[PDB]
Amino acid sequence: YVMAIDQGTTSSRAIIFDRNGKKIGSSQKEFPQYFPKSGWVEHNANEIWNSVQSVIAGAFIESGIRPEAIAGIGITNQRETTVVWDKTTGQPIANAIVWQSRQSSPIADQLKVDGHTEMIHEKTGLVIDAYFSATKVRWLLDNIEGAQEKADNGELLFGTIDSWLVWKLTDGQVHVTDYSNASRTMLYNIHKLEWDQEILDLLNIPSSMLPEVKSNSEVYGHTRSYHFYGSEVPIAGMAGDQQAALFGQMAFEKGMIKNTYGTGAFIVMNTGEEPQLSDNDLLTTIGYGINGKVYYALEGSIFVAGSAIQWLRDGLRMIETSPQSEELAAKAKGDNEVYVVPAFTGLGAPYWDSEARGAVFGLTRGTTKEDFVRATLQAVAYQSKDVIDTMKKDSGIDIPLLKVDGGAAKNDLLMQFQADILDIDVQRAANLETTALGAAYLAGLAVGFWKDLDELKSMAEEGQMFTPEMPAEERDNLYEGWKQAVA
Amino acid sequence: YVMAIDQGTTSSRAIIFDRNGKKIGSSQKEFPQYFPKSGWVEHNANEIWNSVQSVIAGAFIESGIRPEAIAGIGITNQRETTVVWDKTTGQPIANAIVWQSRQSSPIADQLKVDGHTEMIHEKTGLVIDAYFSATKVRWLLDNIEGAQEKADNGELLFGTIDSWLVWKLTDGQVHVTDYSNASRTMLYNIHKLEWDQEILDLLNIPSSMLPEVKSNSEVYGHTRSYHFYGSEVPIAGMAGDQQAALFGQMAFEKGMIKNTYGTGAFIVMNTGEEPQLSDNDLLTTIGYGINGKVYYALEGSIFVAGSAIQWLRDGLRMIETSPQSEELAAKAKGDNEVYVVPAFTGLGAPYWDSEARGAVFGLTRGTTKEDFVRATLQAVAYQSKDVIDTMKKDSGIDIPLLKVDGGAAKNDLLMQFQADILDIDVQRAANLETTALGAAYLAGLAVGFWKDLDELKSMAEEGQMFTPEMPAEERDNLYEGWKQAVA
Repeated sequence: YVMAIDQGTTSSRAIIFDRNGKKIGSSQKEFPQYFPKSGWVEHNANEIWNSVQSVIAGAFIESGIRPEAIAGIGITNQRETTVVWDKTTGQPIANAIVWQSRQSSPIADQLKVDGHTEMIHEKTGLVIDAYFSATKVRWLLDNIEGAQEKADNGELLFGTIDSWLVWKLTDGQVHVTDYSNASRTMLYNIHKLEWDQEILDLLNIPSSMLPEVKSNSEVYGHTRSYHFYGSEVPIAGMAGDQQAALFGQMAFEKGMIKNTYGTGAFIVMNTGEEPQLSDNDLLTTIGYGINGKVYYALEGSIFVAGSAIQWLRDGLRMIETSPQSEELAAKAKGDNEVYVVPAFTGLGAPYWDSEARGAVFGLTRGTTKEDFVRATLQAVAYQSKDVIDTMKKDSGIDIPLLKVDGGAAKNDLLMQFQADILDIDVQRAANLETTALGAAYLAGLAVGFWKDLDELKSMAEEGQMFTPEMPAEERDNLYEGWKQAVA
Repeated sequence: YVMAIDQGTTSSRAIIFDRNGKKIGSSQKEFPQYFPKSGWVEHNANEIWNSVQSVIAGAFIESGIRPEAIAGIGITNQRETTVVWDKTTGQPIANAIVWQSRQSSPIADQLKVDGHTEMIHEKTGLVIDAYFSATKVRWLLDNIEGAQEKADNGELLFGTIDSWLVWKLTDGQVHVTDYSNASRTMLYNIHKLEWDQEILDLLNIPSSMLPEVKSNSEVYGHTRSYHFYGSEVPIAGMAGDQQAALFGQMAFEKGMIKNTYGTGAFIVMNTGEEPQLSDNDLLTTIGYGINGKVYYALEGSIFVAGSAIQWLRDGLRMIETSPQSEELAAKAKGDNEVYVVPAFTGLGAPYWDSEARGAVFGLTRGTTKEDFVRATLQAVAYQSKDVIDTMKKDSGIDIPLLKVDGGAAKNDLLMQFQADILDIDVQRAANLETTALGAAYLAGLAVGFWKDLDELKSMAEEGQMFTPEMPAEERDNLYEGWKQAVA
């Protein structure tokens, strides 16, 4: 079978996808997110492992076949979260920073300033955007537990979620990572995919606790046991949610583009083997195509998206449930200038805002009780529009009927109020969570389970496009709001 | 460190142990008691299982350290609960008909009035009641289409709740059923300690694929390949939880009684070496003491006596948010003529006869429409009396010393109510859900560790014996009302 497991940020979803693109489980658990002072959000490794176990072994709902035929494992874990654990005492005495809280601003700003600030960006593409894993580490391993000297002798070996789940999965393993997530961690690099020492040696310790990385289909078993081969069933995938979605959605050819609006609005393309970067405030990333090999591509720079939606329900309830967007909200015309950019800690986009926390905007009396709700629906799609519109202006590659998916993306209406200004169609792949399948496939590419990428092509469904509407000759009229009331 | 866990009830939490003997509280994990309809509680096993999955390994997070310095892990689970698989294939024939169920009654027609039941009173020591695991199995057996052919071939397999918990852990190479579930399982004659092949012939039931009488007090796990594990991991057996509670307290000496609640009302105690078949309703089940051997005991528990939060919340939505129970449903008076007899799906209790439909009856006039809180609460005492009193009157020797260690009553009302209503102060403890606690102390004895007991109970600081008070002598009023309002 295929154990297409997902993780989002904590939202443990996905199950044992029964080979032929089918389902047999209802794994959906969103653990209680915490919001400390200001925006110092960070869920302890405890919450990570406790939830992961529920999906891993828990995925056995209907198709509970023993290790004798499961396989096809492809962990679609989260990404950028740098967790730690104490090897000597054997018990983790700390928390885990999250990729959605710019709690790094306190310190990172005093070190950049001079030339080296742009140094990384003007050449690579990425930029030290505070919450970028490595940068966050410069604070973590200091205030929490006084033992600087101990940090020299390993002590609390650091590593991303990948290096975490694997390490303490069953017990015994090596600090592994993967290319896809690697670049994001900033310790590695897109134009390197290897362990860049030199600069990194500035994180209090000279790269002492260096995580390992994996290249292609890391189809591998474990170190659990106790003199017996147990909880040592095969595996792969081991990649970030958004990264798995990238190649998973049949993206194995030129010009293949997608979209996945959920906790984050990440769009990735397929530029063959060209590590390029869009000088217009855009980042860099990797991709896949043709045969089982790593390609290169660009992405969209977003901090968060579906956070605004998860926010009100756990505060300004009102409507109780978030899916209301599909129901009592449709005939409500549209947002109407209230562009509430999901700014919990910083904004994101080409503008970043390393100090701006919170962004109400849309100062209009319309903001009554049930008003705030639809604001996010509109905003998220438009947030995608921000990078989309600017992208064509440089690359020149026009975007066709792109593929879209995601838990939050389930709102049919979201597709309509998005493609509008772009004047084109979109097609949602016949699969609510196609993301899980991507990383999952990377297990069969070893034991001769899967021949090669060229096979799935014959089975697809693209008859899910929305009919273009006549009313639109003005579109950018709203667009102007992006160039107003925000700075 | 050491690990002991519960399963079923309402919350399959996990309670991890530490150095010497310390419990790091309970984690907070819960999953609804999934049920189809009516008394046909075909409760999905995988549902309650998913919660248990993290409980197996993820729960370790409390103590911090993982499976690399552990001991015997004792398991307590809801008894009965038949579950049938496809030999080694995870895909069940249907699902699990849990301990709380009644649907075999109308089927047992061609059995009860056939004379071949009188011996059951001396052999297994039972009476005519649908509340018997074996009957539920025989029910499902004589229910599924063409299941007869599927039987002989070797496709379907006989089993109960005891297997699954271990099954998924073993790797699927285990089919156990601890002797503890005998008696309740009609086809598990206590006088024989083994399955009764006799009746099987009546329905042409194979005497082949039957579970194995396993252990509870020590490691085990399960084998697939020779030696191996297969995700096996050292397990430390299983046992019916609201039976095991008998051992959770020193109900060994002739002068100590206990009381389990769990989800409703479960009273049981060790009787002695020889089958004391005292015609008084209470049936005979397996029980032991210092010497972990097969001995005799009396029991005749009830499905539930008044599941407050459950029905009040998910049923009437009166208390809304669970905390609100003790918060409001225990302050200014209560009950008043109200006599609600628990018997939604099944009856149980000395009534036995399912025909006695229990529900809300003795309602007073002038009661505001929104009047439902002190129902189940007050009702508990009335039913608990019908089971605890019978036990005392059976033996003759009335014992004032009733201590509770079955949790459930988180609302202090029971202590500050149930006590004076019967004058005997039902004494509490610190750790409410002692049922799970007593699980790890079992496995330890075999491994020496604590050697026996003596000091181990140095944490049973009950504070003070709640002194019985004068304002209680008036309760017989409603008692002589209850002994009439029910038919």
